[PDB]
Amino acid sequence: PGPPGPPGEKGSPGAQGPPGPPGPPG
Amino acid sequence: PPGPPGPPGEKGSPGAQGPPGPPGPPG
Amino acid sequence: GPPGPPGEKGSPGAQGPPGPPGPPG
Repeated sequence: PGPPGPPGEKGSPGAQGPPGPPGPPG
Repeated sequence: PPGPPGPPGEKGSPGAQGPPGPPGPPG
Repeated sequence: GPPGPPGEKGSPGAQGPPGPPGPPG
């Protein structure tokens, strides 16, 4: 047969995680 | 002879979402 | 000949970065 095709593109980068919780009272 | 090269591979899976950020500072 | 088979699946994307710090308390 023909040779295999080229490797696929790298996946999309993941989104940044959510903001952290509000800090404690001071 | 051999045929032409195959089609491109599938795009990779998306990366995971990052973790939650740190707790904020004290008031 | 038959055309070649598809290429291998791409690598996964990188995990996203950690989130921003939360607001002050």
